[PDB]
Order: sequence, then C-alpha cells, then structure tokens
Amino acid sequence: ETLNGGITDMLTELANFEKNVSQAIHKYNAYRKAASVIAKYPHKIKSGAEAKKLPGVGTKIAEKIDEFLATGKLRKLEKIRQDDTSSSINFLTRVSGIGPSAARKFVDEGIKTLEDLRKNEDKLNHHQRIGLKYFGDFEKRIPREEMLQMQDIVLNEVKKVDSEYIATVCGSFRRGAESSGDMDVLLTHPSFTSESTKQPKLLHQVVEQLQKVHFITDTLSKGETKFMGVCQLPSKNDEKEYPHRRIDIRLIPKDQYYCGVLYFTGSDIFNKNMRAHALEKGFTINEYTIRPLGVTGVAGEPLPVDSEKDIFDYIQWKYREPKDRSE
DNA sequence: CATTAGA
DNA sequence: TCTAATGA
Ligand SMILES: [Mn+2]
Ligand code: NA
Ligand code: NA
Repeated sequence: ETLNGGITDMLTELANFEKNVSQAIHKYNAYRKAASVIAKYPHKIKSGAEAKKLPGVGTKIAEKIDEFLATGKLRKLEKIRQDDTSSSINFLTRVSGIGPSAARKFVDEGIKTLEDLRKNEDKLNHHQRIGLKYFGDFEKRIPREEMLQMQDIVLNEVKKVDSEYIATVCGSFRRGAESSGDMDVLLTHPSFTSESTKQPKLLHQVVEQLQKVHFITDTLSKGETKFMGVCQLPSKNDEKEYPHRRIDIRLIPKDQYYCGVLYFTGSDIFNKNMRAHALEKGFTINEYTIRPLGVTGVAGEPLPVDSEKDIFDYIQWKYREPKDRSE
C-alpha cells in the first residue's frame, strides 16, 4: 500500500505504456500480475532477486526493480514520458470515444493536438465529434449541488410520462459524494422483467421526454436498453450557462432492479465485501440476482427481491445506508 | 462483461 | 460479422 508503492507504480506505468502505445497485451499483462503481486507482499522489497522469487516476476522486471531501487528513476520510464508520440496517444485518448486504437491511427496520420482533431472533424465519427465538442465540459466534476437539480429534473419527467416508472440515480452521488463525474440513472418498469419480451419504447419514451424539454442535448448511443447521452441544466436567467454533462440511462427488468441498484451503488469495495459475504452466508450475488448456494460446489435459483433490504436480509446483514456503503 | 456503432 | 469504445 505504501511499502511497495513506487514499485507498483513504476510497474503500472510500464504496463500502461505497453498496452496503449504498443500493442503488447502480453508484456502489458506481465507488468500487471507482477504489480499485482509485489503489491500483496508484506515486506520492503530490497532488490530484484528478492522480488524475483515472486511468481510472475521475472528477470525482466526484477531488472527494472534494481535500477529503480538503485536510482529513483528508470530510463525507459524517462524516455517514454518524453516521447512525443506516446504522449500524444496518451492525450487523444482523453476524448470521449477515442480508444488507443484510434489514438495511434490519428497520430500516425499526424493528428496529435486537439486543434488537429478540429481541422479534421471529418475523420471523426459522431461519438468522438461530440466527445470533442464538449471536451472541456466532460473533464469537469459534477457538483452535487447540480446533481440535486438534475435528479430533480429526471424524476419529474419520468413520472410525468408514465407513473409506473421507477428511477434511481445511482453512483457516488447516491453514496453521499460531493461531486460526481456523470450521472447514472437506473430504470425499470413493472411491465418489464426477465421473461416479458421487452418494450423498447420503455426507454425511448423517456429519452424522448428528456429531450423534449431540453435536458438531453445529445446522443452518444441509444439502444433498446441503454441510452448514453449528454444533458445540461437550463442556463437560468443568463450570465451563467451550465456545462454539458454526461448521462447514462438504462432499462432494467423490474425483477433485477435492486440488485442492479445495489451494485451500481457501490462502492467497489463495499460490493466486493458484501459479495464476499453472501458467499459464506450460502449465497451468490452479481449485478442481477442473488442465488442460494448448494453444496455440490455450486447451485442456482434466483431469490425474490423487493428492495435493497431483501438482499441484506437474505445475507443477514445490517441495512447500510448508501452513505455508508463506502467500503 | 455486456451493450452500441461502425464498416 | 468483428472490432472498438464505454461503462462499471
Ligand atoms: Mn458515473
Ligand atoms: Na519467479
Ligand atoms: Na477516450
């Protein structure tokens, strides 16, 4: 956590670089288990060999470990950090919709800067166009203060359309959080569950309304179950317009709401821990259900959930307010 | 780890 | 169809 800190960080730097700048999924996977492992190790790594003994740590890494322990640096790390090319990829990748793949290609073509990206909007597909358009707004944290006004808005229309729609804004926002990166609204309806062959309109109506009033301004991707767009709160009585925010809305079979909800509520650790817990308690939990465990090694049979509670109850725990799902 | 876009 | 990018 702090004892093998640089070690893993240097490790993680390395990996990432292979994966993105290079297209070396192996080396990249190398740097990772190694970083994974040295990280679990209970003692101050004193040298390559010491590390070396580790599963996954080879002569390659161990070698880097020395130079890094010997001098507070690494050449490769220094050279890479310098490398205009790899820098460039590191950056373009920031655009919503630009993966490494396209970052390399763009670069190859010679698009390195944002401005480059601009003179060639054409080479860009819609997602990246929008991604480019709101590049500034996408990088900004969402003040909870607005989260409240946005949630306010969603809920309302949602209800306005059908009164049967149930919506929840998940994420850190739900868990207290002072700010968040984007909003996640999970959604379901009663007319839609595991069997009952869809109702694409379900999602559509809603999105339609949102847009109708101008809360949603763009569409990144809209499918029959997952809409991914852009919203913005009414820029009041001028002098102050609001930043463009990312929003995600997803239809959910009423029969798996809470699990989903439980899940996307996090935290990443609370979950795991919760998850690790159902296990002893004779269960199993995943994003959509909670099945009682059987001795044969495994077992099925999706227990019925009406609220976040049932899940708790099942696993027999103290209902934990979102606020304290912190870990 | 599954859901959309695109080509 | 596969392959990328998001989320998470
Ligand atoms: Mn989010
Ligand atoms: Na080894
Ligand atoms: Na990106």
